[PDB]
Amino acid sequence: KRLMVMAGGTGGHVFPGLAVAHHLMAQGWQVRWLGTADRMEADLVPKHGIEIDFIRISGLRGKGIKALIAAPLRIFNAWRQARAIMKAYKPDVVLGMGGYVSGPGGLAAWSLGIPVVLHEQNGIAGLTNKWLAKIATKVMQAFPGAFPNAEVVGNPVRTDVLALPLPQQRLAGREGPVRVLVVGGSQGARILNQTMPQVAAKLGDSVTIWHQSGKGSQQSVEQAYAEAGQPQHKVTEFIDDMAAAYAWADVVVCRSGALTVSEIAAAGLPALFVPFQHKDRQQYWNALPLEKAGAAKIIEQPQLSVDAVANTLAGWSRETLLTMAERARAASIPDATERVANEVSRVARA
Amino acid sequence: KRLMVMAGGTGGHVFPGLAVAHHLMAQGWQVRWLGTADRMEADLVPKHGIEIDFIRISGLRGKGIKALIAAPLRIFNAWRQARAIMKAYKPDVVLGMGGYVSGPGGLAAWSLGIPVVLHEQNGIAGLTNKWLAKIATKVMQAFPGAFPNAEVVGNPVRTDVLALPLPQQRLAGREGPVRVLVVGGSQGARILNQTMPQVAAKLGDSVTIWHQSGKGSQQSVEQAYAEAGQPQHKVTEFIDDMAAAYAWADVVVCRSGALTVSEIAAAGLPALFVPFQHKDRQQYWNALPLEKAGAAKIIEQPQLSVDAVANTLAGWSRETLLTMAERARAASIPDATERVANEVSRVARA
Ligand SMILES: CC(=O)N[C@H]1[C@@H](OP(=O)(O)OP(=O)(O)OC[C@H]2O[C@@H](n3ccc(=O)[nH]c3=O)[C@H](O)[C@@H]2O)O[C@H](CO)[C@@H](O)[C@@H]1O
Ligand SMILES: CC(=O)N[C@H]1[C@@H](OP(=O)(O)OP(=O)(O)OC[C@H]2O[C@@H](n3ccc(=O)[nH]c3=O)[C@H](O)[C@@H]2O)O[C@H](CO)[C@@H](O)[C@@H]1O
Repeated sequence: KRLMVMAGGTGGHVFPGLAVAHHLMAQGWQVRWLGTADRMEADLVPKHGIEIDFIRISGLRGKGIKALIAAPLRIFNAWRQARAIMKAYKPDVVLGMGGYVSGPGGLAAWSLGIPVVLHEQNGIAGLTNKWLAKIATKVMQAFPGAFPNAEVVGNPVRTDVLALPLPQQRLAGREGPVRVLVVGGSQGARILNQTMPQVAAKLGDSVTIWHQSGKGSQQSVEQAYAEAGQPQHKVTEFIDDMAAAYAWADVVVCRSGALTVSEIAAAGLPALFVPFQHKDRQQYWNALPLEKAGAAKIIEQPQLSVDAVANTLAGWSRETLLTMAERARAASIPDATERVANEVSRVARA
Repeated sequence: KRLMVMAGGTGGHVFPGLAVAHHLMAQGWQVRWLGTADRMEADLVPKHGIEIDFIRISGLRGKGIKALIAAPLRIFNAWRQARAIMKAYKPDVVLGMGGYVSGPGGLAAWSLGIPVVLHEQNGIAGLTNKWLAKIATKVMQAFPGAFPNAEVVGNPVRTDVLALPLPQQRLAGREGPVRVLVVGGSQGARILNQTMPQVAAKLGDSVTIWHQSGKGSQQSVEQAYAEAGQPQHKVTEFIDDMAAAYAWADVVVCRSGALTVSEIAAAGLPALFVPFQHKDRQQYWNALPLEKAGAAKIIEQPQLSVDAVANTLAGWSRETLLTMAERARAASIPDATERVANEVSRVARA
């Protein structure tokens, strides 16, 4: 049994993919990757012991479907190239995780009669996934609403976060300033870098903060905190030991990218989500479940202010937090990785 | 508003299409037809006062499923024209009846985001419809079992048959010899042309027969009736007024072609179905619904014998016959043309 994972461009699509792959390789599967050379998967996949065939999707990047409907020809090359790869690798099934490289590969798998399985990581169906679903054999999504009748299996979660102790054990008799973790996605978010320091001035000693500013802002965010009179807080450009940071925290203030959301849930951590501002409210839809489950609270730009932030924090006792942490863990889907690996296997057995 | 109807070259595909097209044109809709120039529709549709655009689908007819998986480019030009024409006409929705053309035009309408509506005439789907049914917005079938669970709508039935009185009105009160109508599709069936004469020799004066022999076999069958010593029976090559014959019959012995079945059901007639012997067993499936309701009885060629027919006929009393007629009608879908037309309209509005 052979499999070809189709994902690239961002870690949002690549990491959940590598996770499902390694999982099936341990089951004896032969996995091969379909990506693009000028992008992230080019260097990452190899370091995972998975071969990767490349194709070029030049004038295919940033296409709004009306551009594809308007001009099909553009996808014809990649389609051709993909059919070639699968002509040679004879995959039993293909797994699309989203991203531009997923369009050609999906169409190709489908034209050859090879079953195509799809995983959507966000609350709002992305680029190719929206139109690629049409020719899919099975669709799965992380949270509800991306697609009408699609199974909710959640996002595969990084191992180090899955090994975190449950809330109870973690918050067992904790005392002192609420440990506040601030995270702005892998890049960092200006909004948090400029808001949290002022929130520190208002809460003062009621909290101890660990602030992740993103590359090139550590010095900036640090100085802001000092000028607010709270020099003791810790600022980091990028936290490598994300899991330990999660385990240390009482609560988290952060953007709501899909994986971060899933991780917080699996980690059982109270959250105050500050969704990225966009007409699609993707980030907003990624956090809804944890909120609707009563484990967090969302604040879009409309209601985002220094006070609303400090206000929301001052009201969560360690009692509430402990309650929110369990609601988060209960609302999580830790075994997402196998849930997808199994559906793929399931379709494999025609 | 504007609709593109796609029907191959064959009565089963065009007549149902024509019916629906006429129904919509009477409701304002503008209709365009897509077919071939070397097939039946390249003469009939124009006569029904409808515009028809042709497309070369030569290197497409004959080749099967795996034949297309191997040579995807074969349907390229067809798609070229199919799509091209739909840009110059701009359909709001397309209806595929089943013919070859059905494919190219469907792929085109699909690649243009134009909704696709499909209708299957037989209990078992043809080539094009089988696959074309994956990129369809709505799927309909005359009989159950041609597709997973498409909405059963039946087949459009010729007006002159619909205009018939109900079974009760014309069957109760009849006395004397049972009227047997022997029909063998629009071409006549050799097997019935040989069996019936013997059946008559065995049934004698208990029945009066009207036998439709198909073109070029009138004298042959007549002579055969002469042998049995039953010269009185009527033998016709092709009954022009099928309605009068149906209304006359007390029972029918015939083939199970899709349209003929819908006619028998709407007319409310008891039947002895002798499916066209074939590997796909298409005609067998077309007849099953009537048997399941006990409105008819089936006998495939393999089990077909002079005596099975005679005994079967001998066992049907004048009273039970009127019950079968009642359930035949009760199991018919008189308003197919309207259901399909409505679905087409329903979809179009979006
Ligand atoms: C452009 C934008 O608005 N953001 C998008 C971006 O989020 P973004 O990529 O910025 O955040 P994601 O959820 O994607 O990824 C975060 C990942 O980085 C890790 N991490 C983060 C910070 C840190 O200091 N250390 C660390 O290890 C987290 O554990 C997690 O694994 O991609 C997501 C899809 O995946 C989308 O849902 C977001 O909408
Ligand atoms: C050419 C050929 O070999 N088969 C054709 C034949 O199959 P076939 O004969 O099997 O078609 P069907 O049984 O589905 O339809 C029969 C139709 O012919 C009418 N009828 C039949 C006998 C008669 O004497 N008078 C009469 O008017 C019936 O009322 C009915 O409307 O018709 C189909 C529908 O047109 C075509 O798709 C097929 O290509």
